[PDB]
Formats: sequence, C-alpha cells, structure tokens
Amino acid sequence: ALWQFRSMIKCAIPGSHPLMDFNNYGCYCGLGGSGTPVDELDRCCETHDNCYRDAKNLDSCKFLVDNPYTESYSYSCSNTEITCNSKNNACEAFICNCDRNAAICFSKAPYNKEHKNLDTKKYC
Ligand SMILES: [Ca+2]
Repeated sequence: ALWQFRSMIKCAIPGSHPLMDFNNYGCYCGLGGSGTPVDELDRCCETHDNCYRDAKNLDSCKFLVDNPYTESYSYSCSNTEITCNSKNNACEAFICNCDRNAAICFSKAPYNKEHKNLDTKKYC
C-alpha cells in the first residue's frame, strides 16, 4: 500500500510529505510523471512501479482490482525504521517488500535533495 507505506515514509524522513518530496522530483519519484528517472534515488521510483505493479499478476494475487498502489501494511516506526506487515501471503507481503525497500531507498539511498520540483525537459 501507498498511503499506508507513506505514513512510515514521513517517519523514514524526520520529515513531512512522504511523496511530494518525490511526486515532482527529477521526473516522477513515487507518484507522478512518466518514462525513466534521473538519480540513484529516482531509480527505486522506476522500480516502485516495476516491482509495484506485479501484485496484479502475482503467484498469490491474480484477479481484478490491485494494479498500481493498494495491497499491504500493518507496521511500526523506530528512529526512522519500521517493519511492514503482520499477516502475509504474497498479496500483502510481496507488495510490502517493494514498499519497505523503497522506504530504504527513500529515507537513505545515494540520495540528492537537490533536483526536487523539476519540469521534465532538462529533467525528463
Ligand atoms: Ca513513479
């Protein structure tokens, strides 16, 4: 889940908006835009999309509804660091593995908070 990994992304970042620091950042980060990224940090957003989708196809989840942003979450947060769920099949826990390894790209990565806000011309 996206709104549900977001609440813990704004603990991951000491922080404020879990996206919008990302929605408009390079090309897209997390939410918005289309194509390919800019940063190492923006690469976990090319793939929080490429391993975010596949919940639709899944070994455990293959029907109608869950396509871009929805399945998981039942978490925590410490310093900055959380957990993910407390239930699991792949349906929730596979989607949770790309969400939390994106809270690890998104709290930390080879970060740059620098090309925020962008335009998608120079940027994408
Ligand atoms: Ca994105």
